Amino acid sequence: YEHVTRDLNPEDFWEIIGELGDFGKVYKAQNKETSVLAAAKVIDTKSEEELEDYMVEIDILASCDHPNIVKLLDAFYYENNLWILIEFCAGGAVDAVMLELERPLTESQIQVVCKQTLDALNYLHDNKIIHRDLKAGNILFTLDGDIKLADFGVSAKNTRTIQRRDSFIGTPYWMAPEVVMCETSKDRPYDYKADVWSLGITLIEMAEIEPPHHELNPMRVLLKIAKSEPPTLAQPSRWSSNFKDFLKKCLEKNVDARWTTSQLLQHPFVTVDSNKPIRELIAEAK
Amino acid sequence: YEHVTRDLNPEDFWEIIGELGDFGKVYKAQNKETSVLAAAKVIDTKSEEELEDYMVEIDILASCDHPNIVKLLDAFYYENNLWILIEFCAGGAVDAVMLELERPLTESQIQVVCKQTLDALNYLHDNKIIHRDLKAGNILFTLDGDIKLADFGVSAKNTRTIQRRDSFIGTPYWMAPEVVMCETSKDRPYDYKADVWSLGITLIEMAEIEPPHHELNPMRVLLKIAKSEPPTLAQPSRWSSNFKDFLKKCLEKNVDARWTTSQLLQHPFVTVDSNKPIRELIAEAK
Ligand SMILES: N#CCC1C=CC(=Nc2nc(Nc3cc(C4CC4)[nH]n3)c3ccccc3n2)C=C1
Ligand SMILES: N#CCC1C=CC(=Nc2nc(Nc3cc(C4CC4)[nH]n3)c3ccccc3n2)C=C1
Repeated sequence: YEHVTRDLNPEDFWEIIGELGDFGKVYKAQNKETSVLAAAKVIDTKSEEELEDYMVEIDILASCDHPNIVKLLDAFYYENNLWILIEFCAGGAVDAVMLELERPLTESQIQVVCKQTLDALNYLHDNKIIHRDLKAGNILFTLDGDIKLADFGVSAKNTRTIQRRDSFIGTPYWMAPEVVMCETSKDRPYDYKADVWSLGITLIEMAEIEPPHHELNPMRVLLKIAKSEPPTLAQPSRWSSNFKDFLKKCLEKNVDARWTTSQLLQHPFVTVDSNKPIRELIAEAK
Repeated sequence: YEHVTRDLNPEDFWEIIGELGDFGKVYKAQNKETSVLAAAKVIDTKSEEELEDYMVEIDILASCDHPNIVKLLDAFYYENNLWILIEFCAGGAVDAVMLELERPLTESQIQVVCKQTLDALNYLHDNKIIHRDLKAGNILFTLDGDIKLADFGVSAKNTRTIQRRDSFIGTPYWMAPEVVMCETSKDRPYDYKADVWSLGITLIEMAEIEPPHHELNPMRVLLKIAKSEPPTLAQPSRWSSNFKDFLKKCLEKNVDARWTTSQLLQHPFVTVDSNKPIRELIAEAK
């Protein structure tokens, strides 16, 4: 494939140091030549037709070039495994930090994570990518107090389908005006706004350690989302009006009324320019 | 591929009788064993990566089972050509008939074609397929006075992307309510309604031989669609109120207000059950 190496043993290039987490396990790896650190996802594939299922993820990582999105370092197919090697963020996932410290982020910490996460998302949406699995477990801290967005395992990339859709020959007398005007679902915000709702839930998850409805039987959670008004902060006196106002723009069930990442970047809750609160957080867990 | 034969010469199975039309030419073919007739599209492919571009078309033909959609009879890859063999409709395309007779269809003929075309489209939409190139040139007459819809060269099939989208693991606390409720763009009517607008233009094309804006420089046509109110019949006294009312439900620039195929099937303009007018038309061109 475009970005996947064949016929080579990944362990002739990358040395497994340990496990980071657990369709496989994720390892801490170290380049045998350069000492550069990596997370190595090792995905067990039965056949080669399965590689097609993991290729959109790999293409997204390979195609993205943003400070707050993790980079692809290498990928290998070898002895029925797909190895994906991804840049290493030494601070760990936001949710893992909250559980180790046994406390949520403070509001000033949430603003930094929110602001940088929004930058990542805005870039994705601009490039016709929907993340589709945003949560605190997929926001990773660097040693320098910045964040990177990760895990594009179920992301959608609409660039090739937009390319195929904008393609025609001969005079299109029968073309619908919404297709003429580039107002199909691929170019419209509608489907990208699913990420904006998830940002909102991630903000509450960072404010309260666990996401809304964490106490319910898992079988009830989808029903609860459908039935209920959007969630709010449990202890709203703890939080600024700008935090709560930001949330209301994300956690809006009317998708048309819900804000885009572009609109959200102008909100005073993300008008910050220092990661000092995150540097203080990662130093405390060290 | 799933539906494409390799290593076999298509002309050891199918005999070319002549040309029907002109990325290639379309031939009239005859099965050497069974005498069954076929249209043979022979598409020149440079490499094998090009087959991927023609596979959605082939899969649609192979997967559809409807009286008013043309069936796949065979496909072959041989000596750098993709052969697609499609069931034969002995009456030709609706637009070719109008040009040979030098006249449009009558309203009773349009109702039959409309009613059967709508049945085909409704089936497609139910099965998550957008045709994307509906026009009189892709509606074919059978010897019995029925129609079949053809040419899925630029169709979209959203079944595998809906399958991939409905797929998740673990508890989805971060899932947007529109994703919970199955109100993403794949399940919503919005993008399928592009076909409904094109049905409307095809109806006018059948009423007047050529589609709206046929007299303009081709470079102006997309602009004209964007700028103008929806087209109407040029000589509206010639046509019933049910024809004109049907058109208004199709040719509606507000996509939400525009009717679905399902709604259109209940309209009195398509409440017919005899193809006698088309039998009279094809007999006249013979
Ligand atoms: N799948 C997926 C995302 C993910 C996120 C975090 C994770 N565990 C984990 N991940 C990391 N760091 C990490 C993970 C990645 C890459 C997203 C796999 N890049 N950096 C650390 C770093 C330091 C201590 C502990 C860590 N644990 C394992 C997998
Ligand atoms: N591409 C594409 C659609 C198309 C539609 C019509 C066409 N020409 C054509 N097509 C047909 N018939 C036909 C074409 C097909 C099949 C859609 C290619 N099935 N039957 C006839 C039949 C009798 C006299 C003349 C005909 N001419 C050639 C191609």
